[PDB]
Amino acid sequence: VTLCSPTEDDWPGMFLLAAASFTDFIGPESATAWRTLVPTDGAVVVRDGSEVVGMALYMDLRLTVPGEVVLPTAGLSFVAVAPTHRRRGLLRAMCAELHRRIADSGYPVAALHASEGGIYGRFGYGPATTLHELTVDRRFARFHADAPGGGLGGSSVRLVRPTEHRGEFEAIYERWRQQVPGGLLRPQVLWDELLAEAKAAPGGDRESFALLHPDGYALYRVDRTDLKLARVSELRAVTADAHCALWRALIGLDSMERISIITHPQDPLPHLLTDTRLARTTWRQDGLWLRIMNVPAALEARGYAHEVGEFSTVLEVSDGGRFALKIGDGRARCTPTDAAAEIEMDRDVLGSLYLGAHRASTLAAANRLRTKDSQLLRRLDAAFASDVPVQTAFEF
Amino acid sequence: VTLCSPTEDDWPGMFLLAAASFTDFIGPESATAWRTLVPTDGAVVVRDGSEVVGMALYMDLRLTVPGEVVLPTAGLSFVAVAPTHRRRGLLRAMCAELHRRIADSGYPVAALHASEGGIYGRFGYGPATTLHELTVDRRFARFHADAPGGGLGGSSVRLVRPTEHRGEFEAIYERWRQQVPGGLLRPQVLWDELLAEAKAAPGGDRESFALLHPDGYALYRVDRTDLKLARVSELRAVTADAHCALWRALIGLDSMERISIITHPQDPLPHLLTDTRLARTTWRQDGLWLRIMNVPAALEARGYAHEVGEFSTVLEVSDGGRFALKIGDGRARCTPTDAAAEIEMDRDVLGSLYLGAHRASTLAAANRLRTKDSQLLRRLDAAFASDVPVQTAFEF
Amino acid sequence: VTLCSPTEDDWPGMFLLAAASFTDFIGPESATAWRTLVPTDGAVVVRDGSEVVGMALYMDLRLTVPGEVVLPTAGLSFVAVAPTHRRRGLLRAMCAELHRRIADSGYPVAALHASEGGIYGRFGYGPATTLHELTVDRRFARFHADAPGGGLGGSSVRLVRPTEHRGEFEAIYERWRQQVPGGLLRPQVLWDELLAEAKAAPGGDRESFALLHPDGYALYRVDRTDLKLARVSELRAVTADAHCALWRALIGLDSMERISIITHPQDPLPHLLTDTRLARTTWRQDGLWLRIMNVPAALEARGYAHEVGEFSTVLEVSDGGRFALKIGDGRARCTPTDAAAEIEMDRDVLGSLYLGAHRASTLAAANRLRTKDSQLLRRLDAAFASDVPVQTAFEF
Amino acid sequence: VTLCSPTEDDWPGMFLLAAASFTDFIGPESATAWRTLVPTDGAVVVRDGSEVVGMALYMDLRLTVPGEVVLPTAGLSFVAVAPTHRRRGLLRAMCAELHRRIADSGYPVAALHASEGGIYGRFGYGPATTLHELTVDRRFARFHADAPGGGLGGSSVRLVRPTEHRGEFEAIYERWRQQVPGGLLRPQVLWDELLAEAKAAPGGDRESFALLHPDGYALYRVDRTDLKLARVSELRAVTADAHCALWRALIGLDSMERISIITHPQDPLPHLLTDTRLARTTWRQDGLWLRIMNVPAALEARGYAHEVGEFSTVLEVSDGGRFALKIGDGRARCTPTDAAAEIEMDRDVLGSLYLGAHRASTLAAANRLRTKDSQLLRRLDAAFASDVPVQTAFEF
Ligand SMILES: CN1CCC[C@H](CSc2nc(N)c3c4c(sc3n2)CCCC4)C1
Ligand SMILES: CN1CCC[C@H](CSc2nc(N)c3c4c(sc3n2)CCCC4)C1
Ligand SMILES: CN1CCC[C@H](CSc2nc(N)c3c4c(sc3n2)CCCC4)C1
Ligand SMILES: CN1CCC[C@H](CSc2nc(N)c3c4c(sc3n2)CCCC4)C1
Ligand SMILES: [Cl-]
Ligand SMILES: [Cl-]
Ligand SMILES: [Cl-]
Ligand SMILES: [Cl-]
Ligand SMILES: [Cl-]
Ligand SMILES: [Cl-]
Ligand SMILES: [Cl-]
Ligand SMILES: [Cl-]
Ligand SMILES: [Cl-]
Ligand SMILES: [Cl-]
Ligand SMILES: [Cl-]
Ligand SMILES: [Cl-]
Ligand code: NA
Ligand code: NA
Ligand code: NA
Ligand code: NA
Ligand code: NA
Ligand code: NA
Ligand code: NA
Ligand code: NA
Repeated sequence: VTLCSPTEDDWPGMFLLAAASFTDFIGPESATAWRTLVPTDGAVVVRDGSEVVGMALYMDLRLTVPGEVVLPTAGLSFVAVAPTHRRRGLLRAMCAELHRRIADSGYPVAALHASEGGIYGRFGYGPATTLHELTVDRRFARFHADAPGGGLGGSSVRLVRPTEHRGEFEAIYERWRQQVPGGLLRPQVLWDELLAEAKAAPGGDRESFALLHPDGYALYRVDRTDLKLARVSELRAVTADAHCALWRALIGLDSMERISIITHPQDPLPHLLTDTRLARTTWRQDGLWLRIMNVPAALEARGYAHEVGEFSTVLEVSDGGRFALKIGDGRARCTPTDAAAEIEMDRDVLGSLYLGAHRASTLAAANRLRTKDSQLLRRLDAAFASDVPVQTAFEF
Repeated sequence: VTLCSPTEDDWPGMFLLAAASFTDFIGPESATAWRTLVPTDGAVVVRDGSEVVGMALYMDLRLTVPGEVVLPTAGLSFVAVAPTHRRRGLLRAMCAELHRRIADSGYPVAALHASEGGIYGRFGYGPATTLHELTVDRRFARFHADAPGGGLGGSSVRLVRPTEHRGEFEAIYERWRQQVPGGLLRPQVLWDELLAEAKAAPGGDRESFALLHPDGYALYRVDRTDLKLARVSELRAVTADAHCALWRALIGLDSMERISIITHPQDPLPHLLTDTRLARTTWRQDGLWLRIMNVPAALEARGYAHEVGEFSTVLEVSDGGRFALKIGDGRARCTPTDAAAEIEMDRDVLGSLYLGAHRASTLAAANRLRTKDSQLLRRLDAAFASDVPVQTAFEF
Repeated sequence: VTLCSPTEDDWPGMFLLAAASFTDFIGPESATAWRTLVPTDGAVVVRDGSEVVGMALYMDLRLTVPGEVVLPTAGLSFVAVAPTHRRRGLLRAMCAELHRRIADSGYPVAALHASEGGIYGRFGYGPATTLHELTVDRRFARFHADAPGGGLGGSSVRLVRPTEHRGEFEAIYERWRQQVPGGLLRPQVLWDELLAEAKAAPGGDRESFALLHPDGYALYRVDRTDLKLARVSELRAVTADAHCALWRALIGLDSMERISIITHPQDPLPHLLTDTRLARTTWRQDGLWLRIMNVPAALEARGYAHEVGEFSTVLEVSDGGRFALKIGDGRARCTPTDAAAEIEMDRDVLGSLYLGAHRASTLAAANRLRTKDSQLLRRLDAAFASDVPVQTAFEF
Repeated sequence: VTLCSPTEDDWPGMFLLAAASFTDFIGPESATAWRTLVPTDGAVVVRDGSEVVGMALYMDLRLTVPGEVVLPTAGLSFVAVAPTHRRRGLLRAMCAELHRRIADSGYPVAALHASEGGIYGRFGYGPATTLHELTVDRRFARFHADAPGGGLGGSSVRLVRPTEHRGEFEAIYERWRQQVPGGLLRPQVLWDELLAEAKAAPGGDRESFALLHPDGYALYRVDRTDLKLARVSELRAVTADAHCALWRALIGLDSMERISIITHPQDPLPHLLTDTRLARTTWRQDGLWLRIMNVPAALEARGYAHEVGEFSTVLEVSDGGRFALKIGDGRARCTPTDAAAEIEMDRDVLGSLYLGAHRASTLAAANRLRTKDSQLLRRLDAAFASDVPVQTAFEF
């Protein structure tokens, strides 16, 4: 049992562990596309002593944070321990080695999507975005008098085949990901994968259709088994007009009873209808998780709310440094100090605060965040809050 | 078909319409207790066409709003139109008469709980609190190292019979309702009703138990049919210590698989556990609805966030006045003006903003709230935000 | 094992067998009310091995048949064989003795409701009415422009407590039962039972309400467990106006999702709506079963369609006689003959034809009814058809 | 937005709208077969803006009506409005243009299958056949002593592969469709489609088998998911012997618990068993809808019951003409008049009466059909009644 960067000969063993570990594993030809996002020395394997019994890697990603700032991000992925080798500390050893490499490579943050909620807190990852499933009973749905795009003249939305309008989807997504906290650059290979996944599979998913607006798109398909349910796989809108117009078209799917979408807690959709209750929250879960690799680099890189006045404090991250934190005019300066801490938190808590999805006050009430000053708590809440609601780009 | 204040002789007819309209109607002896909260001229009936075919009333309530300010509130209730008299405008006529009386009596706000989400927007009511059902699979639940009250020594929480500790529940609730936006004064007659509802009914609900802390209580009962589900009917905690201690006791119900509670979106419970995902959001719905009766009185009465700097704007409420709104040092001044509006919204939208449960930005994105200045939007968001999370007291 | 008319001392043993045999058995005090409808020598018991191991009886009923003719009817009821004494021919021996007594007493017909569909055919009983469950999704229900009672002015329907309007229900039912094939006289004791069953039971059924029109009523209650389902236990309307007005009131139960009723296949309700499909048939089953005791007496007693011209044929009932049947001007003459049969059928088939619920052609296609003349088949179809649709009065 | 006959270049756009509108859309190569039934100028499209946002067409069909008369029928089909273009009156404009063309082409009737029950009434279509799902628990099913084909000697029914006996199915169907009201000519291309749909699809439907009698056939397959359910897709029998023999074979599927079939309300199957209740009605819905294009042509073309004596009346169809209607010796004469109307009905009601599936009395009780003479109602009921039960051929 030793820990190594895999050679080309290790990858068949890694795909076998992948197929046994991940139910949503497409296969090796699809795995080739994703592999292009793994940098040299981005992967570790554990061999027994010989077959692959553990693996983990990161992908080179670009993450948008508040203030429309784009950070180089290490996307932790393809993490698996063989069922034959549980409770040997293989995950701890693989995560320690990858974090060393990620830190040394100069990534200010790492990110992942968690298969379970109890694993990644102890490695410094905090849940940073919230997935919100809305199910609309579209048979009762009437748009409010106030909702945009409810007048005479033609529709701005077109029903199209996804594959024939790739360029338009790419361009709209690129605009979206740059202006929204949680946005990820989507490289060409992941557009290849998305559009291949949009065709009908024999005994699998039904054909996907697209609703296309100049400033937004929705990809949807009828559910495999519930033929009265339309599942929106992806809706990206750059303007309120685009968002409302796309939902007018979706509510116009007269053969469906229900439209479902995985969106974010601040989706304005319920407020577009005369009955806000028709847009039902059916499911809620942690989305992207963040580990702040470099506390001062991360805190200085993002923008803060201009509304809160200039303030100074001392932040201690448990086994992650103590800093003089000065926040004013929407910017932070974060410098080493040995002055007494006014705020303490584990590294995972800072990750959860970083994109504005969780309030310092809420984490303080659970004692995940310690201070004796409630004024400082209000100030942190307001400063770290995101003006543009935090959203989730795509799973990896 | 005429509209009148009911006489004592009308009430049997009103209880018949009540029994046919409300599945949760206990009966006349329980209705006597609630009736003590209805002021003289608090009720309207429509006679045919002669029997009661329509009724509506308000109760005298006290509602806590941000800044720990307590407002006299008209609680709209017992609203019903006979199934024989639908689509005759009876609801519109009853609501118009009660709103006249509520306004003339000097109530700054009216409030209600909506049986459907599509009815009350057009009468100026906006959803102002959010109900959030959490279901905890307590078999997997482990408290985080950071969570309070996880050391040696005795437990501060006692398992007690509700009826023998009425005084302690009342005193804890009174502290709670005064410091939390959405808090309602609970009069003696509603404590009588709550504790009568806590005993086992033959062929009905199981016996209720209480977990009692000096600074909090939880009332719970095992579900009628799912004998592995404990339903928390009410948990009120004045400190984080009390909240955590009560949840340690609830997770200690070793014969249950699941604990369910109707709480609020900022409940810190998920952050008390090593796996935040174990506290699942199973249900989400509008709680209390507010109609702002007097815009300047309501806006001047509540506290605003001290963090946002002094700012001035002009707010138009659709058919509800135009005001010069100046917000600074956590207070608002709201005076008549004919100056050009910078913000427009229907009266229901203001109700939805008033306790801090909805962001101006979110309502703006649905065009329920119109402005050409995005800086003003950020300022409204921050100013109307509530430092203490908004919660829902009790249904009426 | 001997077969006897029960003495007063046998009835406790009969109530024990009743409680073990019938899940819907209320108890002895309710059984006293029903017993008043059992004539002297109306009951047989089998003693062992001495306790009651078998019982059967008939009640004196009045059944309306086509032409508004009311026949004395023996209502077979309370039929049970102990689980300890199956397959000893106890049912055959009890039915043979009761049929002897019913025939000798001068009843032209016997009737029953079958606990199973496979038992009573061999004793000469044929299913004669069809139960049809309609479930209306009332949220989508809009009345057609053509539907009666959709104008200005007051409602003719009142929401009332059943017990306070007994006289009106009785009078409407009496009019209904006299003009509808399948109608049964409902004696005072069964009105006592119906109205006692209309009150809420602790851990049982919810309170019943009534919708009252001068020419119709509906009794309904919210379902025990599905609180969005209203169950109409009984709707009796003497005019189309009354039927439509009552359904307008039922569709006005705005707190319900669904209204269910057990009605008949020709219920006009689907045709009152713009979408006939909203009135869904969820359940269909045989209602009343008839045994024709005296073929000539039964055939001469009912009215026939005036539209079909005079015709003569020879009908053989298997081990029930051969008759010259002459049908003209809506009357039949049925006299003994030894002339060759043109129509043959078992006695159960004649029961199924008698109230017009089944077509001779349909039974002929199953070979339950034999003839070599298809013209005679068309003539029988038309003659036995009922102008007023056959309905089911109440179970016994 | 203009309305045109599509060119060959429009059809890819029509197949895209088809795939997005119809979940049961096979694809373009199958669509080629159906297209052969669309006459020149049989199709309209709406272009925006230019893509297809609306389409509708009719197919040239042959419909059997009472008296074994075969009418040229316009089969309305492929009707779809893009979800982006709802509530622009596109359906009304397309239906108006197609009805103009259908009327001018000399079709006496149009027909369709309705995706929803609330759409087509306002365009003059009435539901004219009733689909009846029977589910038989075949484990309890015993054939009555009277049922045909229950003796010694060989079986007349063979278990065969559908594709190897196409000629026999075609010949039996051709006999069936000519003698049954609701029968449709099935062209070669739809036999091609039916038999391609009878083979097993990877991840789809299981292999179909056929039971073949000289005078009938049943096509059945085991359900995708419920492996104890056999679904009869089609049973056509020309004689009672064939119908019973096929059901003896179906009840002989000893590895199944349940047999389901979509049949008609007069299916004699329940009467073939000792327990009629085993043949359960699980589902009921409108089948074929008719619009009478030419009232006198349609009314004169069908046969009427010979049993009812000659009678004369005046029928007004709302905005469809007033006619002197004389019915005698199974024929109608229908001539223009300005004499006072004795019967009034919308055009959709006449469609519902035309094949005998609905009684004039039932529609009169809903006030869809107005007269002051109840004798005339009885006469219409009897005259329009169908001697051979109305059935549904195949969906389009
Ligand atoms: C499991 N996980 C759950 C959430 C969804 C997610 C989408 S599919 C996917 N995702 C990947 N990150 C990869 C990688 C492959 S192959 C593949 N496939 C080889 C080397 C690089 C990583 C799949
Ligand atoms: C329906 N509604 C749903 C939500 C829960 C709620 C609790 S029970 C209740 N509530 C009332 N407001 C009243 C009143 C009665 S009696 C009663 N009962 C007579 C006069 C005053 C109003 C019940
Ligand atoms: C079972 N059977 C199913 C269908 C419904 C039906 C209604 S309840 C009922 N019905 C009766 N016929 C009786 C009799 C009693 S007691 C009673 N109870 C004693 C002597 C006379 C007969 C009950
Ligand atoms: C939707 N609808 C529901 C009920 C069943 C029905 C059977 S499949 C079908 N049916 C058609 N009428 C057609 C047509 C095509 S393709 C096709 N396919 C192109 C031009 C002519 C019309 C399908
Ligand atoms: Cl990005
Ligand atoms: Cl580990
Ligand atoms: Cl809106
Ligand atoms: Cl308060
Ligand atoms: Cl109203
Ligand atoms: Cl914690
Ligand atoms: Cl009677
Ligand atoms: Cl027996
Ligand atoms: Cl109608
Ligand atoms: Cl035909
Ligand atoms: Cl339209
Ligand atoms: Cl038979
Ligand atoms: Na965050
Ligand atoms: Na999200
Ligand atoms: Na609020
Ligand atoms: Na709440
Ligand atoms: Na009958
Ligand atoms: Na019936
Ligand atoms: Na018909
Ligand atoms: Na049919």
